[PDB]
Amino acid sequence: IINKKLDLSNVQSKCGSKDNIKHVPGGGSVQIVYKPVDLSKVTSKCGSLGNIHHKPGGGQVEVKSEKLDFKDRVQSKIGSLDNITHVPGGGNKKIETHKLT
Amino acid sequence: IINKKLDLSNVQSKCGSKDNIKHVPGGGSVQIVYKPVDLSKVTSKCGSLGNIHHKPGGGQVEVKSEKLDFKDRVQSKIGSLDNITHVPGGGNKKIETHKLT
Amino acid sequence: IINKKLDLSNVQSKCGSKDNIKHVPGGGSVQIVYKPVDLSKVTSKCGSLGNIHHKPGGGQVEVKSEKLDFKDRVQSKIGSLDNITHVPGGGNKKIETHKLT
Repeated sequence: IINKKLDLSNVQSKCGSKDNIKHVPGGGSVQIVYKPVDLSKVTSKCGSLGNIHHKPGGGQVEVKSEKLDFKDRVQSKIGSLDNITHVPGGGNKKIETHKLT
Repeated sequence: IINKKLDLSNVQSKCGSKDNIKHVPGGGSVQIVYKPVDLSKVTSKCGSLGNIHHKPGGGQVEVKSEKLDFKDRVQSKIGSLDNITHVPGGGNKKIETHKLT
Repeated sequence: IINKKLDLSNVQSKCGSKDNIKHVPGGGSVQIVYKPVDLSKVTSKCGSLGNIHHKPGGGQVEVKSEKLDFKDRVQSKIGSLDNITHVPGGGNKKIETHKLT
């Protein structure tokens, strides 16, 4: 057996994944999650009197509120968010999340 | 056996995936999730008196509210969001999420 | 057995993942999570009288509130957020999260 490799690679694996994003306002509220997953390989070669301009755009997020009025009560009442029971275990009994009786 | 490789590759795998995104406002609210998955390979070669301009556009997100009025109560009442029971386990018994009795 | 490699690679693995992001305001509130996952390989070669400009854009997040008024009570009442029971264990009994009786 002869095993030979040149690994000159670029890898992103399982990146930026399985995020759980919740925004639950009463009112007048902004949530921004800015999560690009970017893999860039750039090999600019410039001889003689050439020019290379490499200026790809980035992400822009703009939120503008010019006027916002709430003239009466802003109220949130949350008993729960996001109840989860995972239980990959073998032989478990009476496993409970958010039990009301 | 002879195994020979040149791995000069670019890979994104399982990136930016399985996000759980919830926006549950009473009112007057913005959620922005900016999540592009971008793989770019660029090999600009510029000889003599050439010019290369490489300026691909980025993402733009703009939200503008010029006027917004709520003249009476803004109210949210949430008993739950997003109840999940996964249970990949073997022989489990009486497994409960969000049980009301 | 002969095993030979050149590992000249760039790797991001499981980066920026499984974040649990919650914004639960009464009102008038901003949450920004800025989490790009970026892998950049750049090999600019510039001979003679060439120019290389390498200026790819970054992320911009702007939130502007010009006027915002709440003229009455802003109230949040939270019994819970995000109850979770994991229990990958063997043979556990009477395992409870957020139990009300």
